[PDB]
Amino acid sequence: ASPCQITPPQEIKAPKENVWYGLTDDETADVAKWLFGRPELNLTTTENAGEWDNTIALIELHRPNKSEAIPYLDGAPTRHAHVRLNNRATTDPYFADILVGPLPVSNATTWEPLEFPYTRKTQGQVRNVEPDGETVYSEWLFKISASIADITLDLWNGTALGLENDTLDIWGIDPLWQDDGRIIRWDMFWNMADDEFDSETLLPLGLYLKSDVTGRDPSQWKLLGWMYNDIFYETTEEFRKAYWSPGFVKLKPNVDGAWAHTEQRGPVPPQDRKQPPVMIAPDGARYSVDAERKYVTWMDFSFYIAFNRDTGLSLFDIKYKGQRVLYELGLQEALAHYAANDPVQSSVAYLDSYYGFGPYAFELLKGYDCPSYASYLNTSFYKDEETHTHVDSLCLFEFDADYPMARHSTSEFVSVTKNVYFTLRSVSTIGNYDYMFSYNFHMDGTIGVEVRASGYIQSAYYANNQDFGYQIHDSLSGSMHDHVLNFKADFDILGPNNTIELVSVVPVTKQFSWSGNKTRNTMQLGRSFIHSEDEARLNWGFNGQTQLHVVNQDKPNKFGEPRGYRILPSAGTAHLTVLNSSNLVHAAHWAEYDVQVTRQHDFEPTSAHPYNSQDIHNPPVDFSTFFNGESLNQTDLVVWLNLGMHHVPHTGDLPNTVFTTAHSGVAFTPLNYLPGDPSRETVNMVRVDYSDGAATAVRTFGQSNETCSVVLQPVENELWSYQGDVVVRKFPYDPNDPFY
Amino acid sequence: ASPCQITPPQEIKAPKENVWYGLTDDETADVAKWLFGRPELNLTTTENAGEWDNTIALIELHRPNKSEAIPYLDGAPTRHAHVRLNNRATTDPYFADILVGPLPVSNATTWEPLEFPYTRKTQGQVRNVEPDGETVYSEWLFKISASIADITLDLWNGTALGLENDTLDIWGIDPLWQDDGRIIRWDMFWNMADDEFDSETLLPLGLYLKSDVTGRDPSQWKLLGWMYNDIFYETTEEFRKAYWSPGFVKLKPNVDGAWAHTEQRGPVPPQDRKQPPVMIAPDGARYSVDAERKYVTWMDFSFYIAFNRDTGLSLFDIKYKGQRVLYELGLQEALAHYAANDPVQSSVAYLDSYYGFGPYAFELLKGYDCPSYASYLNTSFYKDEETHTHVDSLCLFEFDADYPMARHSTSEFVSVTKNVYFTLRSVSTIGNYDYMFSYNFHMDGTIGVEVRASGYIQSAYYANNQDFGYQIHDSLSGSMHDHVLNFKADFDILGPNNTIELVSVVPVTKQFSWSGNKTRNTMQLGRSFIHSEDEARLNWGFNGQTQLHVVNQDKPNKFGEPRGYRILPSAGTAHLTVLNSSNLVHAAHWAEYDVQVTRQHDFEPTSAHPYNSQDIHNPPVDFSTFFNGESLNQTDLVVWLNLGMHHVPHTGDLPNTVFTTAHSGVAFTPLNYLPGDPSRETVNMVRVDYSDGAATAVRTFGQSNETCSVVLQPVENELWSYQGDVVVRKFPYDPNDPFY
Ligand SMILES: *[C@@H]1O[C@H](CO)[C@@H](O[C@@H]2O[C@H](CO)[C@@H](O[C@@H]3O[C@H](CO)[C@@H](O)[C@H](O[C@H]4O[C@H](CO)[C@@H](O)[C@H](O)[C@@H]4O)[C@@H]3O)[C@H](O)[C@H]2NC(C)=O)[C@H](O)[C@H]1NC(C)=O
Ligand SMILES: *[C@@H]1O[C@H](CO)[C@@H](O[C@@H]2O[C@H](CO)[C@@H](O[C@@H]3O[C@H](CO)[C@@H](O)[C@H](O[C@H]4O[C@H](CO)[C@@H](O)[C@H](O)[C@@H]4O)[C@@H]3O)[C@H](O)[C@H]2NC(C)=O)[C@H](O)[C@H]1NC(C)=O
Ligand SMILES: *[C@@H]1O[C@H](CO)[C@@H](O[C@@H]2O[C@H](CO)[C@@H](O)[C@H](O)[C@H]2NC(C)=O)[C@H](O)[C@H]1NC(C)=O
Ligand SMILES: *[C@@H]1O[C@H](CO)[C@@H](O[C@@H]2O[C@H](CO)[C@@H](O)[C@H](O)[C@H]2NC(C)=O)[C@H](O)[C@H]1NC(C)=O
Ligand SMILES: *[C@@H]1O[C@H](CO)[C@@H](O)[C@H](O)[C@H]1NC(C)=O
Ligand SMILES: *[C@@H]1O[C@H](CO)[C@@H](O)[C@H](O)[C@H]1NC(C)=O
Ligand SMILES: *[C@@H]1O[C@H](CO)[C@@H](O)[C@H](O)[C@H]1NC(C)=O
Ligand SMILES: *[C@@H]1O[C@H](CO)[C@@H](O)[C@H](O)[C@H]1NC(C)=O
Ligand SMILES: *[C@@H]1O[C@H](CO)[C@@H](O)[C@H](O)[C@H]1NC(C)=O
Ligand SMILES: *[C@@H]1O[C@H](CO)[C@@H](O)[C@H](O)[C@H]1NC(C)=O
Ligand SMILES: [Ca+2]
Ligand SMILES: [Ca+2]
Ligand SMILES: [Ca+2]
Ligand SMILES: [Ca+2]
Ligand SMILES: [Cu+2]
Ligand SMILES: [Cu+2]
Repeated sequence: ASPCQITPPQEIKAPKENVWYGLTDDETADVAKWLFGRPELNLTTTENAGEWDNTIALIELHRPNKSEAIPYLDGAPTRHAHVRLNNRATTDPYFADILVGPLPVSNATTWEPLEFPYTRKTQGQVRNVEPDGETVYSEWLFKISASIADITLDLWNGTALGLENDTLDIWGIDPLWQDDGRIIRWDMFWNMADDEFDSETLLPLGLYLKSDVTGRDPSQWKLLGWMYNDIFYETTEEFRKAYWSPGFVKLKPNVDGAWAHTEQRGPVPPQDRKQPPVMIAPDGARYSVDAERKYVTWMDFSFYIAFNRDTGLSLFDIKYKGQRVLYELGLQEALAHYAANDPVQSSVAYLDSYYGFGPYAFELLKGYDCPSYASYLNTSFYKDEETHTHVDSLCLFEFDADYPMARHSTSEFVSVTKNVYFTLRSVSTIGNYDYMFSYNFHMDGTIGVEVRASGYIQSAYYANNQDFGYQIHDSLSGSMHDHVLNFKADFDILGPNNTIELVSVVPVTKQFSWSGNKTRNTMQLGRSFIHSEDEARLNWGFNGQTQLHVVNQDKPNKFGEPRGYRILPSAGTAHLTVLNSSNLVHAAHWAEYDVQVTRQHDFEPTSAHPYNSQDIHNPPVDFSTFFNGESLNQTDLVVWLNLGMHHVPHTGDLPNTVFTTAHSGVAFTPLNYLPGDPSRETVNMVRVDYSDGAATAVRTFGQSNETCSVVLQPVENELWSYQGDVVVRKFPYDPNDPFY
Repeated sequence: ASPCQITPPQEIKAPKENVWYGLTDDETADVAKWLFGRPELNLTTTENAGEWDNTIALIELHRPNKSEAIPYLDGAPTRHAHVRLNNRATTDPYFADILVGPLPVSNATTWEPLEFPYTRKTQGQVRNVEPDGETVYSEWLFKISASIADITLDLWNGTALGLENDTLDIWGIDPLWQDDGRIIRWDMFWNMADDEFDSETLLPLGLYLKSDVTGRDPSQWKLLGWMYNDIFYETTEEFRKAYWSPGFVKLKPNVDGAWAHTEQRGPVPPQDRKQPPVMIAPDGARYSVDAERKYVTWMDFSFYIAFNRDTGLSLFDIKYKGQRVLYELGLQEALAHYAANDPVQSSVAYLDSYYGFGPYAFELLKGYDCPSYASYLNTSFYKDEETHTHVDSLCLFEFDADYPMARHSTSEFVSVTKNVYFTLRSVSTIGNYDYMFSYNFHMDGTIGVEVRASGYIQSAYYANNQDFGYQIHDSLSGSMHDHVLNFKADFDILGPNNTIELVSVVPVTKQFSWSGNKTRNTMQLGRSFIHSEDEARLNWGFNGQTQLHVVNQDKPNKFGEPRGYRILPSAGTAHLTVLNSSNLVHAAHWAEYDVQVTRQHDFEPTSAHPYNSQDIHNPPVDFSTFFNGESLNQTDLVVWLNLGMHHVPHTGDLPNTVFTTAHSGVAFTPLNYLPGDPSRETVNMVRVDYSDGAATAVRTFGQSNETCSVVLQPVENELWSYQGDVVVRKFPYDPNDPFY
């Protein structure tokens, strides 16, 4: 009864360097040092910086153009850094995208504006619409709040003044209102959560404050009004007189309590203290990894891992049976578009790459976020002249699905194939949201992209919000919002020259050669190719009647059928409900359809830019401008896919939303691509022949007949070795003294 | 290092008798004996019977009316048998639904026609449209085939004559054509599969034969024509002259080979011979079962299992936290509606309860169809005066999902809850189809109903079928078909008096009290109740914008919000594409919408009847007739749900369709039903607090801290104990001599 051998993944070396992953620590250090030695940039370190300096917002690898990468992979691009500067030594503060290279840093190294990969052509510059993060509080919000401190005490026994005794918090909208040169704020009071709980987004208080914060001089900012209980007041005097008048309606606060906390609560059900089932890996990891080149192979699949600050995880050069199917697959942006009868919730339209997925891709809880036997990679990100490493933030694992891949029974025999699949997973927790992203690979050739949501909802005050959600607590509205997450799928099916084919199942009344002048009500296939970008923005059909295929017309199979891959919403999807959003303007045009196809260009690498929110009337990347009538008939196309959900939170979203139901996914599956089903090549299948009450034969096809043992420790033990974020200072470069 | 204790499920006793499950062996024996002792019925045993006798098609428990069951459960119905007779001692053969009772069988026992639970009111009688199964071959098809034996030899080196040397097979349509009193057949030649392979449905040959088979006298049947390569011939002479003419196009057969077989084939991928991950249950089964009353409890859930010949598995009295949410949940019928440029495939519209799900609910392969630690129940069915028991054909198991239930991270702590859920599963294999049905229960209160499909597709000959599928092999078309499977969901939310509410997310341009004469492009909730059956047949909205809730308006929560359950297509769904199908006529009106709500009646227990196919112009149950303008405002309603798929098989459906992508599901989740998320009551969650590079606290909430060991045997060992179908003769009743 020998122990099972839980062997780690195989150590292999990727055939090519990983030209996408990111900067090495040294490179990032060299570039930082170089940038500070450029007096024209006149940069200050974060530690020394305040609100009126020039600082380094980001230093990362500039990803090479596909036209550079493909000849390196198929037949080594010079590395360059992408740098972002926050220039606040000015009354017109701005963000600046630049290129620093060539690397390694040398006398030959230069910098220049970067405007190639953006649709806005402004030398990589966009305004910084929130340059006074501190001053907006100390010289404005807190002063205004002190104007009504007596009122906030009477309403909720609280104050927000900027002191230790503060029991209230003030914040509002994203993006800020950007009508006609002006920059306008709508803010709300919130109750604070108890110490060591993250429940503030469940504690709105319902008093709103409109501010014109145009310019960086607080003596020129104006108080445009207040709102409470659906009544508007132009001035503070008018609100104060109304408040203390007899008959004034005072509404209750939301106060923190067990209801808003994630701890165990309520009756423990029968037998739940016993161990639930646990997935184990008797032979360990049945895949191969290059840890240095962040490269993975599993069965017939291989791919490279990439990771940035904006969108976190990304996959490159995804191949199947030695042949590329996707040059690039990755998150592009996440939208959280709200609506409400109040101005704060009405105005929220989060574009998460502003905050970044990479910085909040924290370490996973082993055994919970992924199975215990999963292999775990690191990810890092640059901020504040520091490299932050999130230890064990990616996970990789095989998983035996609760249902088999295939089967067939008869009166004489039964056969079944197991469904063993591979998953690459990341989880980013941006403030209150927990997005869990998963990339699946299956033995039938199916690639899956999924997202699930959990964490805290961004709540809304109950008062008069009947048309925009449910009341789910004493003074709480669940509110409403659309999640829309855009993914870039650069399919290069049997080469770059591809076409989108729509294969539709549609009703027809039809006559036939055997019908005899009679007709029959039946159905038919309707086939058409998307010819141009003019007709390339579409939605999933009524009754799922239209299938969408990415094919290569120049590589048909032996039956004249173009080889390709079907894209289907396996777990359901949804695009933005709001038409011509007032919040977004031009900032998220990708959110308007489920499936969008454009011709590939190296000057259109991403569907978004992190600071689209800074200038919604003229964003760096305006996705709309990608559509200029280019041909999509056997050219290099990119399929842009939205995963998404319509979320009207109910009482079951308290304390947190659950991953079971907050779910959205698409799947890429072979379509007339192979001679047959490739899952049949697995040994992990069986055929039992049977008669007269017993099995006569059991064919197991060369799979393991191993008998072995495992000792199961409680996974919670490993939780004690949770460390979190490992910081290394990069200027001055001090890699031997990490800290937290 | 003590071994893990894999304890079986707890033995409990259900609070009430299981009034739905089925007849006991003795009852079934007593009823058979009784029926044969009724000379008015003049019945012959199957062993003695041919085509011109009266036989017993079915003996089963007549399920009691809900009006009888509810007072027994909430405050014991007399048992009656439902019997079906195949009366073929007549030139107008017919099926007869009757009631035999009361039970136990005594002098008081009687029989009578049963027409209460059918919409057709014809004393439970419907014609038998296929009474001459044997004669249709020996006196017709084989004689006609011998007429062209020389041609079938030249075309495919084969013959169908009714001999041992037969290499071809002949069969065709379901239902048979039923225009204007006549009964018409369209049949096709098929190639036979090799010995011990089930691949015939992949081997069409493309020669078609139209026959008028009206009446039971073969000398009055007529040969209406032939079809081949899209050319029609009215007579055999005309076809024979055309065939042997110079220039006649002869098209190739589909012949069996590895391509059509399910055995392992192709390159075994890297590391696949190693053991894949395996789910184990360290503490065994964390649920409770009454084996005698077929009753299950898991955590906060409980339900009764029922099982019949027509639709197989069914659930009754599904309760949550001691309160009923569904009186009944179960498969009602499965449609397989095809289309093609040929008459056989054009005419196929299978209604599977004719064949029955219960007879083909074969024993599962342990470790493959379900996890190895699953508990396995039996199911049985009556046929041919015999009780057939399918050993270990139901399975029950917990499963730790590959993703957690909920999580939330901060810079100071992380918390996660596991997603451990319960599954009840059955698999029916009707001829070539393998339907795997699964009922899921989750710790958030979510109930899931799923189907996946695998097995062999019913193929189509390639010739001239371009508009109705792909060519996927040398002479093979994948064809096309809609799967539509109807489920009855009798929600009784906090009592029988319920209402359907549609909560929709829709765009609006809106003015506000804080807007200042400006409007904003936003979105809003749109709420409406379904008032009547006139407006109760609907489809899932555009962009998933409309949520469907089953609520009780008379039991609102403390915030005025009606308590209920959301129904959502979690895994995607689809209804029948074909409008006013010529194949179906009135036989499957439930297939026409995704979601259909009717008022509950005991005289409408099922949406279908097995022999709807026998009289498509006047079926026993015509679902359309359920809709007669009855109020659905706070009355007892039934939600009828379709799971389904549009399936245009491609090359990856060879040899079999795969469960990964052939998938469809709905989910019932609490909606403003509880004060909060009930998943938080589980101990199987964790919270890690962390700082300065280490975890300061790990709260595990009273879950298992067990360290134990398991020996893992290869599951294939248990496969040798596969026995299959255990038959016991019920007339003469001989329970001590079972056989196969
Ligand atoms: C190289 O970088 C340095 C900074 O790293 C930069 O010096 C900074 O210049 C900014 C102005 O661009 C200074 O900010 C001002 O400081 C003064 C005095 O302390 C304040 O009074 C100013 O605020 C008032 O006036 C503003 C309008 O002019 C209003 O908008 C504002 O609300 C106030 O009323 C303003 O904050 C900053 O202090 C210096 N820092 C240092 C260390 O000198 C320098 O100019 C750059 N070099 C070049 C060549 O550009
Ligand atoms: C009680 O049940 C028994 C059967 O269990 C029943 O006797 C059966 O009657 C049927 C007729 O209803 C008989 O079937 C016929 O048999 C004759 C002679 O063998 C055949 O020639 C007949 O077939 C020809 O004629 C038919 C039209 O009349 C044509 O449709 C057909 O194509 C043929 O040309 C026909 O098959 C059957 O043989 C008997 N069986 C026995 C054992 O007697 C009996 O009538 C029932 N009792 C009562 C009171 O109803
Ligand atoms: C769209 O792309 C396809 C490329 O396959 C073009 O069709 C091919 O055209 C060549 C001649 O240039 C033929 O020899 C091939 O047989 C064609 N293949 C198929 C499958 O049709 C097509 O012409 C292009 N459309 C336009 C408008 O240029
Ligand atoms: C539809 O059903 C609801 C049952 O709740 C009816 O509304 C209730 O009517 C009673 C009076 O009969 C009131 O006292 C309740 O307050 C009502 N409740 C709600 C939530 O409105 C309603 O009248 C019925 N509709 C019709 C047309 O009869
Ligand atoms: C905080 O202290 C200030 C100054 O004394 C006071 O005005 C305010 O009421 C205090 N806040 C609270 C919540 O008591
Ligand atoms: C992740 O980073 C930590 C801290 O730098 C390091 O100790 C560890 O080796 C890294 N993980 C791997 C797999 O190399
Ligand atoms: C969107 O709305 C704005 C103002 O509401 C209007 O000026 C503009 O024309 C609209 N855009 C479109 C594309 O309809
Ligand atoms: C079967 O035997 C018959 C009678 O001899 C003959 O006509 C026919 O050709 C045989 N079938 C085949 C497939 O050879
Ligand atoms: C299933 O039926 C078989 C054959 O009658 C019997 O031996 C076995 O005990 C049954 N299973 C259970 C769990 O009782
Ligand atoms: C369905 O079609 C038949 C014949 O094609 C026709 O007689 C009938 O009116 C149609 N029914 C409906 C509801 O349109
Ligand atoms: Ca373009
Ligand atoms: Ca491409
Ligand atoms: Ca009715
Ligand atoms: Ca009901
Ligand atoms: Cu949400
Ligand atoms: Cu199918």
